[PDB]
Amino acid sequence: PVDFTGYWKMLVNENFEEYLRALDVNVALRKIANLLKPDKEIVQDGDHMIIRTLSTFRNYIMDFQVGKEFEEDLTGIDDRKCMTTVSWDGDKLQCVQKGEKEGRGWTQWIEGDELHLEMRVEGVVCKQVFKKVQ
Ligand SMILES: CCCCCCCCCCCCCCCC(=O)O
Repeated sequence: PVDFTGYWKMLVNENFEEYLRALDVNVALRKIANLLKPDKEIVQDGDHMIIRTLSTFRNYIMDFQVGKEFEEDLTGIDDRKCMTTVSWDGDKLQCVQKGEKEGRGWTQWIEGDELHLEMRVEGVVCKQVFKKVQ
């Protein structure tokens, strides 16, 4: 129902260190991750979506079909594998990442001209907000 396509620049990033710590990311990697302001480059055609999380250190690329569970390879983040499902909850996207860590997933939605992302794991919540450049 909503087209997320766009190049979205980071405005807000709250509790990212704590989120990474809960994924057992080591001190050195967390240190460099502190230097980052990752952006989102999204291309969508209906339920087919590509979400590229772009940073000067490393990118993380998702390419999936909404509604279809898949094996997600989190190489570059925590190098884990999850059984992951992204679903439409109205105009919002809900992602559950089944695997080692409890409560791992995210929710993505647009409010006005802002892209909102809430990342979760083990009760930790990281809030990110992005905007296209007008
Ligand atoms: C570990 C340092 C690398 C950090 C650079 C990439 C940041 C990725 C953050 C975790 C994965 C984000 C998943 C994106 C989901 C979404 O945007 O809908």
